[PDB]
Amino acid sequence: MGRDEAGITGTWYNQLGSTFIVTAGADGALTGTYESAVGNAESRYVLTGRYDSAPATDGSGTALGWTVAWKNNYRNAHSATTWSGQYVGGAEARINTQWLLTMGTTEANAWASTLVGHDTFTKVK
Amino acid sequence: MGRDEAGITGTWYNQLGSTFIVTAGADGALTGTYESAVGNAESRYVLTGRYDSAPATDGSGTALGWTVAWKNNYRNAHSATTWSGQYVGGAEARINTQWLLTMGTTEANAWASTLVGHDTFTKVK
Amino acid sequence: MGRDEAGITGTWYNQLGSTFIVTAGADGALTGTYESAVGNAESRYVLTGRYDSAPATDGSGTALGWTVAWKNNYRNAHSATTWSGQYVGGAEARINTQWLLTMGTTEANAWASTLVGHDTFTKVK
Amino acid sequence: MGRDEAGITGTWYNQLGSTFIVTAGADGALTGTYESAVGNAESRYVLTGRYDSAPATDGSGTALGWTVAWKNNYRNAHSATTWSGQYVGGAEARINTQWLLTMGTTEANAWASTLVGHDTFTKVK
Repeated sequence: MGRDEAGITGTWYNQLGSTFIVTAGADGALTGTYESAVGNAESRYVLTGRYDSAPATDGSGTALGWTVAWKNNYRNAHSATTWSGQYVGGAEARINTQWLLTMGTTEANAWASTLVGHDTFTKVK
Repeated sequence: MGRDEAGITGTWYNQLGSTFIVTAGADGALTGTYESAVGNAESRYVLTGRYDSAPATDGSGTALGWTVAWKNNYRNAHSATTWSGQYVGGAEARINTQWLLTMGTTEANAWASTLVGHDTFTKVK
Repeated sequence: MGRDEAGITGTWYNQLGSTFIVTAGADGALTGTYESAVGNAESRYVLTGRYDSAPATDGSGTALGWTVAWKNNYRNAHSATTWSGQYVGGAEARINTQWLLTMGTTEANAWASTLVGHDTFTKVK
Repeated sequence: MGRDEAGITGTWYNQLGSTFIVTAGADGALTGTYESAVGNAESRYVLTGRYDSAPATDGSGTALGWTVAWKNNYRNAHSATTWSGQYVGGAEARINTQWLLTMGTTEANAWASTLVGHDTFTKVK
């Protein structure tokens, strides 16, 4: 019932080898789990987000985003990442994203609190 | 039961005059609504996110993030913003954030798909 | 001879207490020195950049940017920051910027190579 | 005389088909020209920047950055982009960057003034 509800739901892999498992709801919800292949992270972490459930019909991608806070039963990196991007459907479907990773810091170090990057997710590898 | 569950839950206002109403769950969940004072937006939009429910005890802020997809019953801007930041408690409590706003685009225009900025939220104004 | 050649040339201070001394050329050049109040930095570092020497006449700001590589005779942080922003003239003139700070890394750590932030520069403090 | 003075000097091409011609100075200077394959741009634009002329010797990349203001004799987009990244040498040498593109805006629209992205440059294509 979302246009890309079906295209988005499932398992995605990025260039780092991380795994994003997501379910897209009819209404715009994203829920799932994230496992990072890098960094101070082990096992799965909860994720939540949103997507545009009625995208433009002119060949544009589907805007979406989601957040992981890097606390689970195993580790707590006192950090959260948000990914902002778009889903592009078709035989080589992709989710192209940029992300912001904020670490909790003291006020003195807050200038250095946020990393930025980019991840591309595919349905294989 | 989250350390800052109580400090985060409520109504926050940014420098633009936008309003963020959020509830923080014991486990790390953020749910609420967002109303932008600017842009191609009207009324409230759903938001979801995550926060670190066991932050460092050394005066560091609390990492968190959340997403709004800019579709509601009134408008659809075919866009999503994610905010990444930290909550800082005390008499002048703040949520200091950076954000990424992705518009759905064609592949040809994808280079120009993402705006970046920064918002600071307070409990007054 | 640049519209804001005169408004930009001089000494500017950001929210951190850093000092940016710049000369703007008629043709679009920015040259000067930068002294960071924070981080792995001591004394002055060379900076170079560019500005729009014929901005729009409708009350818009003046786009500009510049780079510092964090090597001088005292220290080498194996890093470079670029600021992208706009100059806004008038009784409270400002340069509002966002910045990207890249550290040289191994390929394995390149995902974590770039910090992002924002600085606002004024003619006082 | 810079460690990567020779590796950086020359002609580079990004994923968009843009062309970056640069000379690296012994002391850390970058000078050259940029031609964008996309956007409101025609022909070459001046660029200036900086690089770390004494990078770490442990296989880390070489931090660098540069700026283009999008005014030349043909067009003026009232914008500037800064790229922040690192040079990685070897048989497949690359410059991996993130960038910030600021448009001059009114104060009311300044929230929407800055695009963010990422470009990867190679010596072929």
